[PDB]
Amino acid sequence: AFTEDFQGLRAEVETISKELELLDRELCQLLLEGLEGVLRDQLALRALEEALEQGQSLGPVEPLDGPAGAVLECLVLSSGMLVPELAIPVVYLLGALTMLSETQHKLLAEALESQTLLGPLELVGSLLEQSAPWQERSTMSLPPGLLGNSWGEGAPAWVLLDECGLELGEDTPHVCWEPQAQGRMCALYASLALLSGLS
Repeated sequence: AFTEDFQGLRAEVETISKELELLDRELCQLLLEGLEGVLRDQLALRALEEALEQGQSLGPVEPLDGPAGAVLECLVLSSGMLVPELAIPVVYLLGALTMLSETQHKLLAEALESQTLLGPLELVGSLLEQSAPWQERSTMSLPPGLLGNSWGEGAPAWVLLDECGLELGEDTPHVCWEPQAQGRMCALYASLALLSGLS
C-alpha cells in the first residue's frame, strides 16, 4: 500500500524514540532547552538544519550563535564532530518540523517550556488512530475536551490541529478528519513523540 497506518507510523517513530531513553538526562535537558529556542526562531531552525546537514558530514561541524548553536553544542564532542547517537534523532525531528508551520513550532515551544507534551501527543495520536483509513474524510467522535485539553477557537490544541488542515468545531463533531491533513498530522505526531522521548 502507498500509505501507512498509525501502527506503522508509531513503529517508525519508535525506532528513533526507543534509544532516546538511554540518552543522558543532562544532555536531554540542555538539548530540550536549545530546541525550545530553535522552535521560537525560524532562522535558527534553518541554520541548525543546514549545519547538521543530515548527519553525514565527515568533518567537524563549525559552531553557531544563538539557539541553533545551543542545540549544536549538545550534539558534538570537543572537536565539533557530531555524535550520530545524538545528531540523527535531531535530524529526524527537524525533518518532521519542515512539514509544520511556524505557528505550530511556537506552540511546540510552549509545550516544551511548560513540559506539557503528553497532552497534545495523545490527542494527535488518538486522532491518527481513530481516523483510519486516512484517505477518507470522516467526522470523528473524539471530544478533545474530555481528554483534559482546552478546546475552543484559539486554544493551543485547536490551533495545533487547525494548522494541520483538520476541520474543527466548537460542538460535536469537534474534529473532522481531512485526508489532506495526513502528512502534517503524522509529522506533528512524530515531532511530539520525539520531543517527549527527550523529556
